[PDB]
Amino acid sequence: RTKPHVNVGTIGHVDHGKTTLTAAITTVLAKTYGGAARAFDQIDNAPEEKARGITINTSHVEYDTPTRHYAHVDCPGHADYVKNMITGAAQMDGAILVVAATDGPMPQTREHILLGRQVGVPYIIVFLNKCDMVDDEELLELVEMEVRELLSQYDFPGDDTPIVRGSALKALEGDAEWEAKILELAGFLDSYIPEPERAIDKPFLLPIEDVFSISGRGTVVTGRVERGIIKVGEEVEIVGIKETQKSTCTGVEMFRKLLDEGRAGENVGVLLRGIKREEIERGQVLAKPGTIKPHTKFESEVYILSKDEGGRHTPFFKGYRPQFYFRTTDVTGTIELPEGVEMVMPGDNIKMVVTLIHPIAMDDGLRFAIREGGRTVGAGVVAKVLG
Ligand SMILES: Nc1nc2c(ncn2[C@@H]2O[C@H](COP(=O)(O)OP(=O)(O)O)[C@@H](O)[C@H]2O)c(=O)[nH]1
Ligand SMILES: [Mg+2]
Repeated sequence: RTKPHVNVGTIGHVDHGKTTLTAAITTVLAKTYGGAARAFDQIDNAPEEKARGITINTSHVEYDTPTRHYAHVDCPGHADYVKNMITGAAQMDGAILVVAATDGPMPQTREHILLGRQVGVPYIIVFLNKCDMVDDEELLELVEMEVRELLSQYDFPGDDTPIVRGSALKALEGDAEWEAKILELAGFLDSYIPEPERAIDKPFLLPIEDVFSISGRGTVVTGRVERGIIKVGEEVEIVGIKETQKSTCTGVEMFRKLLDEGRAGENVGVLLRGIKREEIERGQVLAKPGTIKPHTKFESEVYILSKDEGGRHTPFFKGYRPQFYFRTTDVTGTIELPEGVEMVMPGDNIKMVVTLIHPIAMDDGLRFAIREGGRTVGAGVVAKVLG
């Protein structure tokens, strides 16, 4: 502990070598700075996992650089990556997009990019692979344009992005000329990836779960400080639902123990000055003053479960009106489907425009669930906010 910890993963097109790279990384690193070398298969045969209520196939691996310690995840199929990205089951302070030099960019390449940004993947590094299969100076540089430029197409610094050329293969077999790229690749994670923003540091915030009124000199709302800190005296905004209202944090108690400040991650009951129980309700949230606005219309990438996992058994259509759980509650919304799209089948993902009846404190990257009679039928992340 203190050894900086970073969470990464290999994204990219199928067979482009995400997994093959993953391997090479631990190995190359084990041999060099000591550690544990992992076998392709132990990685290709991915166990499942259950997050937010779904089933993904994910392999978790570890390896260390000097200064840092990395947490790494590599998926089997695009979907796993899809689900994982949208849910966030596995976090990614950066991503190792994997591109083969024999195919150039591919649909999925795009997709994963598309998602990463949409989902708050802050940083992404690139390993041009299978370079062993290509000896064409000129060809390579074309790819970098194809890329640095596709990259910029989705709001990432294409012209400022690292691109490690290599052969995840040769390096896995033991061809030293090639290992250094894993090394070159590694170094980048260390220098290029800024240690993340911590939760406690991030802006203060708290989803209101319950609301009471004791004594009779101020009210008490409960819920988990999702982020930032809250110091008694720092005012707050109660955003969501009805017009926003202001107040001041008068008391912090966690199990009858009187305290002076709430930290991201703790469950607390905050005492507010001059606000009534009828002026506050679940769904709303305690947030540093001005750190978030409420909306009703938003663009989001969404996934509908299957029958096997427990989701709807049929498709749904426009004018569909399910519910959307946000941290603490459900809100009915109207669905708009991309041009072309006419019905969503269970097991599909679609960028879909939802329209809620009430306002909800929100910002891009938020994840929600979709439900029916309180049953979960899908999940999403607010890609972009509109209204
Ligand atoms: N020639 C060559 N083949 C490679 C290299 N890296 C991976 N491959 C091959 O590419 C295929 C797919 O690689 P893989 O890592 O499984 O891609 P994935 O489907 O994204 O996981 C495998 O059969 C590997 O042997 C490389 O550096 N050179
Ligand atoms: Mg694979």
